[PDB]
Amino acid sequence: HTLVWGVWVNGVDQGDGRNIYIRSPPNNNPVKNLTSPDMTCNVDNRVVPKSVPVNAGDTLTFEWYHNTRDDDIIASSHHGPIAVYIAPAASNGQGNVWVKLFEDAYNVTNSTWAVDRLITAHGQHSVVVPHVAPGDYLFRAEIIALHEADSLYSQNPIRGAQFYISCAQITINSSDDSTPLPAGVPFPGAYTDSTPGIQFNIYTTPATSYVAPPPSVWSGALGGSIAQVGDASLE
Ligand SMILES: *[C@@H]1O[C@H](CO)[C@@H](O)[C@H](O)[C@H]1NC(C)=O
Ligand SMILES: [Cl-]
Ligand SMILES: [Cl-]
Ligand SMILES: [Cl-]
Ligand SMILES: [Cl-]
Ligand SMILES: [Cu+2]
Repeated sequence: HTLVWGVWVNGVDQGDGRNIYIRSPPNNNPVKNLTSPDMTCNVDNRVVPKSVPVNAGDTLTFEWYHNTRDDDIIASSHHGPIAVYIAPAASNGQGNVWVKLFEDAYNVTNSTWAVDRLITAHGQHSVVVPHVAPGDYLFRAEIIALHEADSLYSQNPIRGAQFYISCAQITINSSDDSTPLPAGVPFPGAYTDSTPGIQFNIYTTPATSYVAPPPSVWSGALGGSIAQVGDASLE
């Protein structure tokens, strides 16, 4: 159970984005229905009045929270992967438009899930803004909590993988458009019951054998990380 408070750009807090530049849902409940339009940008997908200005090569940091800013972030039970996608705003996230900029599942060295490291990072994970065409974009941050993903939601609606999905309105101003955005996947549509990483047993299957849902990270992606960039507590 987690939500996006706002974003930082190059380590500078852009301020509370809820219902302003984040298409916030009313609460931190998960999405579970893989076929639902809610898979696109969660249960209240509508244009919000601001879009955060960034340039290609900027660090865009999502900041997540549980109940209040910089709290426990997400229950430590919620082991799973984190991904960030991008699509042009003109799409409203419809069609084969979502391009993957970031994937993190299990780190074998530290023996930690992406979610474990997100808590340690005070809810902060980042992507570097790619050299796409200047214009308006949606950045879709996705946390998958796997603590009930031994079942499929489609088969048993009180279990299944849990999706924490947040769409940020991002305006890319300065960019040479040297890596134009390639073809995307649909949400809903890319994740199905057979997709690797949707149905998984974190209790019996070694985390080392976990494979995150495709698609793969775009070669044009400029980097990203799960790591605190800024101290919320100093504001
Ligand atoms: C899953 O989503 C589809 C598409 O919106 C909907 O028709 C179906 O009824 C949903 N499942 C449940 C249990 O609500
Ligand atoms: Cl603020
Ligand atoms: Cl749902
Ligand atoms: Cl679908
Ligand atoms: Cl980064
Ligand atoms: Cu939860």
